[PDB]
Amino acid sequence: ATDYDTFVSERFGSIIQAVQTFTDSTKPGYAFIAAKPKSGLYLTTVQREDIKNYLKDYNLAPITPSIISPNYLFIKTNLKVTYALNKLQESEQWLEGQIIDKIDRYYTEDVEIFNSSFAKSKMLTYVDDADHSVIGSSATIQMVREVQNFYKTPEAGIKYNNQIKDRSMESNTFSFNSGRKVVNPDTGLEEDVLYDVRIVSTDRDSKGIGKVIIGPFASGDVTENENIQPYTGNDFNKLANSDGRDKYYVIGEINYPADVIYWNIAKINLTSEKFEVQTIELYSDPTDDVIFTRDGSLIVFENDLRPQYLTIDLEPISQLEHHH
Amino acid sequence: EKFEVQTIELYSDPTDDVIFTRDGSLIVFENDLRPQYLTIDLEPISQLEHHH
Amino acid sequence: EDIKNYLKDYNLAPITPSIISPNYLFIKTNLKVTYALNKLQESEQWLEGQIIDKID
Repeated sequence: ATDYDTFVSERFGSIIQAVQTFTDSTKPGYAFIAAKPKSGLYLTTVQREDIKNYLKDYNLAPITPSIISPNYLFIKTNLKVTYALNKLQESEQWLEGQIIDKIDRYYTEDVEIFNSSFAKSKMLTYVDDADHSVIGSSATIQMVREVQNFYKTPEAGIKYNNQIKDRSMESNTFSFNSGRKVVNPDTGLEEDVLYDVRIVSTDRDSKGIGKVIIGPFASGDVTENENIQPYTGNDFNKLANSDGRDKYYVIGEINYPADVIYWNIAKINLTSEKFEVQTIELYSDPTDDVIFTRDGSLIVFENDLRPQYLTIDLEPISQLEHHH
Repeated sequence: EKFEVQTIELYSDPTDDVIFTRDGSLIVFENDLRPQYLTIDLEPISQLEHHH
Repeated sequence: EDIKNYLKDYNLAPITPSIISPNYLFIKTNLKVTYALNKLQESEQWLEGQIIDKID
């Protein structure tokens, strides 16, 4: 870690706020250094080529350390703060600002650091701490791993470094392109029907394993031969429809206890071409309210840039027959 | 007569992230004399990096 | 288990080195020492001790 990270952390301390090295058991030979810009999220490919070009500075001929951006774990927070009407001078809009700062001040200080961790109980005491009028808060978290490629998990897998619950793992939705014509003079003569779809996990087996299955289809546009046939279990979360779509299929699988997640859309004869996205986001409920980082993973609150991962509900109180 | 007891306990869980006491009501914590109203389950954690 | 638990101390997540006891090769020795009566003060039992130390 610090053996080489620190140096770098000297010649570049004006940008990078977090640097640590690690190996991949598997990508033998390769040493990577994750670095987080103090100034946001991803170092720029120019900022990255400069930093790599101090590798020559310190003479090493062997292929030498790949710099790269950190594997972020995000907390989708659903915050609720109840406050006293009397004791609150400015706008609700102000108050939010006042606390959404506190959250960040906790993250920067105690969390946004390698192998340091997020404790929901701590940041809530930060929230409480934001005004002299913030009587008490509560909070509900999710974990977000932002997936680089939707089509197949890495060679190795995707892991949260944390225990999730059953059926918990679920990506967002991405358009699948069937291939049929719609024949609609509204928009010409042909739209190419494309219905949303997601990738969810099902319940632990006898032995700790689930199945990573992929959202609703219309019989025809997925070819089934004995082997590859519709999944049947109802041990997962189906999604809102308006269409006659209820045929989910099975790729990869979740090892709940070892938290590893592998899937590969290929397991059903569907080329990347068929989906109009390239990136997705995987969510899942933690088991605990204390969540952890490990090799090159970093937990981070970047809220003016990932605002989708915080929501604040306030509850103004006076006196009082009622706060819900 | 058909009931062994005299006193019982009435549990509800609030919608309140804040519980209000009020008239003659009083929120108290007497663990010694009311230990039943507190269970602590600890959990120990492995150390992280010790190496540098 | 103590010694293995410095493996965490120095951070490595991969399954990391198994400590274990050495594969011993032993020499069954059948020793014979001939000594001079005159020049030996203490017991034979002593002498043995004296040499069984030297071996070690």
